[PDB]
Amino acid sequence: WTATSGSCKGRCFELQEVGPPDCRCDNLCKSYSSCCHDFDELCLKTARGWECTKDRCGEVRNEENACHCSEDCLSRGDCCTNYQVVCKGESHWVDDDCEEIKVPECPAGFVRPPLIIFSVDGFRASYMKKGSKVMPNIEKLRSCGTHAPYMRPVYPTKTFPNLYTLATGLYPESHGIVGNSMYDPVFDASFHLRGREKFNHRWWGGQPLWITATKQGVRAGTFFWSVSIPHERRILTILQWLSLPDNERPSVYAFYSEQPDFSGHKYGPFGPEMTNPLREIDKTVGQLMDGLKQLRLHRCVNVIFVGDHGMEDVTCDRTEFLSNYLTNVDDITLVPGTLGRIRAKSINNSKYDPKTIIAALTCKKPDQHFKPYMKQHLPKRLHYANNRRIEDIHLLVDRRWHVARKPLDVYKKCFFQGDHGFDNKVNSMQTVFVGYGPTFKYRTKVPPFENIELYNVMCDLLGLKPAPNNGTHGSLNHLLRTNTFRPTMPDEVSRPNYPGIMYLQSEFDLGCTCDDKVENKLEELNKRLHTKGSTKERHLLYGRPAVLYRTSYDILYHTDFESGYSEIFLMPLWTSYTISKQAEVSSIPEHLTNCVRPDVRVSPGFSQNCLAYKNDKQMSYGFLFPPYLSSSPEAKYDAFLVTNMVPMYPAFKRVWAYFQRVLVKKYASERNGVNVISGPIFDYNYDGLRDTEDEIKQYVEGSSIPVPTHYYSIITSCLDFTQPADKCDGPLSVSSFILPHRPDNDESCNSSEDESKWVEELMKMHTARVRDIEHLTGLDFYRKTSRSYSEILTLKTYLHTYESEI
Ligand SMILES: *[C@@H]1O[C@H](CO)[C@@H](O[C@@H]2O[C@H](CO)[C@@H](O[C@@H]3O[C@H](CO[C@H]4O[C@H](CO)[C@@H](O)[C@H](O[C@H]5O[C@H](CO)[C@@H](O)[C@H](O)[C@@H]5O[C@H]5O[C@H](CO)[C@@H](O)[C@H](O)[C@@H]5O)[C@@H]4O)[C@@H](O)[C@H](O[C@H]4O[C@H](CO)[C@@H](O)[C@H](O)[C@@H]4O[C@H]4O[C@H](CO)[C@@H](O)[C@H](O)[C@@H]4O)[C@@H]3O)[C@H](O)[C@H]2NC(C)=O)[C@H](O)[C@H]1NC(C)=O
Ligand SMILES: [Ca+2]
Ligand SMILES: [Ca+2]
Ligand SMILES: [Cl-]
Ligand code: NA
Ligand code: NA
Repeated sequence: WTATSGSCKGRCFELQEVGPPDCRCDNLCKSYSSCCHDFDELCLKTARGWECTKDRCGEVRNEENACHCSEDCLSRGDCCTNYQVVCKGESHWVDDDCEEIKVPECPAGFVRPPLIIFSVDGFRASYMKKGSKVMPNIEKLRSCGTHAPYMRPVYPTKTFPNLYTLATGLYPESHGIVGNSMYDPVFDASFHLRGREKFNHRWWGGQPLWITATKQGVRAGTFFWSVSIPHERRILTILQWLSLPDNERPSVYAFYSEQPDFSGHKYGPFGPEMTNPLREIDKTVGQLMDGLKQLRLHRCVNVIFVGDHGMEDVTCDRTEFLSNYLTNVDDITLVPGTLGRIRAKSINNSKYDPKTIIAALTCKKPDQHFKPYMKQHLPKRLHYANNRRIEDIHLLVDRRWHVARKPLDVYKKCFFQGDHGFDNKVNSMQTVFVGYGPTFKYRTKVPPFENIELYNVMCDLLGLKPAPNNGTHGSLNHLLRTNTFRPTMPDEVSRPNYPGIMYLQSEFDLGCTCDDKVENKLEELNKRLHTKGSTKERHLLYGRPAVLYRTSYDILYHTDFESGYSEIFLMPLWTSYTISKQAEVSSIPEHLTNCVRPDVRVSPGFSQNCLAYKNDKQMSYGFLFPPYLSSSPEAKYDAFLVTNMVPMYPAFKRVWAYFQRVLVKKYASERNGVNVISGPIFDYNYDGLRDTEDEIKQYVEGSSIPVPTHYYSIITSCLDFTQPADKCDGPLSVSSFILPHRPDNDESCNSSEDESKWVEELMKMHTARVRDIEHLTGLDFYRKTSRSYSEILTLKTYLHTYESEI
């Protein structure tokens, strides 16, 4: 119930929202069907339209008009945005040369430069270039301020998950808005685009920017707008708020546009019908900038022009139907379209089995355009599993396709030509970022970055402390002229032991054997030097990783590699080695195929044993430093040390061996040397965070050897590839992956073929940021470089995506 008999007189677009049953006059009252009876009349005036004309100049004020052109409109803060151009001989902002904004030029009473977020739905990254001829205002923002060639959205590349991640710095799994449709089994409640459930606060987690600002005494405009409020009224409203007295005036504002998404769905990303929506959004930007220039704020305000996701060509005929795969299609509920989420139609059906559904959906047709996953097996870079609203069964749909449950769903619901929601590394899903104003850099291009990083920067722009979030604060320092955030490196929590030779061979009873008892003061001193770390500067290029949790671990040095060996997990946390461009690949010699050697620096009690692998019929083992890349035949024996061994399913060994034997050297050849850090990851609760010892769900049979859920590698070389990775003077270049450690290769439909036809494709899908590995391991990398710490933070957030040129 709302008492709509109240009035909006003097309350139009009020900032504090009133509780029911009192009628509302704020920018969302329409969405709640709760506006006061006179809101349209008072607050949504339209008379005479949105532009001054010569004949209106100096007119007598008529309070009926949408906007004003009377002499008093500047003091009232309500002129039409083109007032000074038409009536006072001024230029449009778009026609002025740009000139660096070295310092804020703000009117008195302004405590800080205000921040205006101008968000555009569906605005694909390539519009900035492809549409530049029809977007002169946006083009001037882009060319004069700071811009990225694209910004990566979060998965799924849907609107509410991405707008809310912009607002919170959080992954969807953490903020709770995990799709445009959701079921929460704890609430037993459904969230839909249409309807009222979606307004309930329990869906929306984290702390969005307007709340962060409000708690720290920074006033905020209200961010969201009911769809029926025309864009011109939204701009006029922001400009009017900016004319409030100092103690009443917000410092942060948001505009939202439903275009170009609305037309992009109808016409496809590049339909000829798309020129007009782009023109219209550019005109809206022009209104804002002209309005700011009228208020003398155009060199005071920081403007962010930002998109939530792009838009791909998708038509009804490219739909896969689950009815063509599943016998039991009526026992499932599917959330359909550009992603699939499956759960049981009824929780009372004890014949529902996720394994049989996954198997019926796995590589069943040659050109199959989706791939099923249990959510914990999705690429860790998607960060898309740790929420009860995300169904266990996920379908990753190929770009340009849809999945649906039955054909009748698609013609009894062709209409549309565009859609979005695909994997966030897909080039069509990329979106835009431009920052313009005194706090951003002038005429500066910055590399692509993820939208999770923006909340921290918006907080820096407003002098706010960000709530805990998934950005890496400081990684976007290079966008900013001032207000940078100068993080310190985290303190190491555990210091390593450096064991020397402490055990005799006969103390070990590991069931291992090795043909290594075939035997010199020239070489003996030298092998002792290697074990004390004489080659460590070649193999550990960026300092040792720091361990940011309490554990007991040993540093182990060798000729060709260094490792941090966990006495708790019985294996390295990390192994580091450098492979120069000139390195040679060798084989594992016949006499050494089954060799595993006790490590006389590490007690039998803190070692793996070979007998556990012999008896575990599903589990085999691999090596972190690859025997294939040993520097010499003698050095190769170190690679078969029990402290270099890790548990590996035979199917996974196919992947790993190919990586080690073929790909590492390929990357060293291409990149002029690589440094590799590799290791296990344990994330049995799929939260993105390192598991403690009591969270481990699987061990090598009969032992205390934990089985990793994933294996990572971080491959670093010199950005200037004329310099070898081990003698690099400037910026670094990185790529990394987090491979799932699975007992089959059902993910790779072509896995019966030679590894050269499928392994690298698998690795690219599982591409990762260093930061993802840090969260997953409790390690902190690149601790000793010659680079600024914010530059290293940027490097740690990098994702190598393998997509062609945008
Ligand atoms: C991305 O960044 C984010 C933000 O930093 C990271 O998320 C944080 O990670 C922490 C660890 O997972 C987590 O800390 C926990 O907080 C618990 C209290 O939580 C509430 O309070 C906070 C603060 O205001 C609030 O933000 C939370 O919001 C979550 O939950 C509500 C629903 O109530 C949602 O609306 C909201 O969207 C959000 O959901 C997300 O997180 C929760 C977990 O909190 C998930 O369940 C959801 O799936 C979703 O992803 C909460 O309202 C606190 O109680 C926890 O402490 C337990 O464990 C510690 C171990 O140290 C132990 O000392 C405690 O005793 C306690 O154990 C007891 O409870 C156990 C479980 O019931 C039980 O097993 C034990 O036996 C004990 O009884 C813990 O400290 C923090 O809350 C989230 N924050 C957010 C916003 O998500 C995220 O990790 C980053 N991601 C990556 C990849 O880096
Ligand atoms: Ca859309
Ligand atoms: Ca975990
Ligand atoms: Cl969805
Ligand atoms: Na075995
Ligand atoms: Na396969």
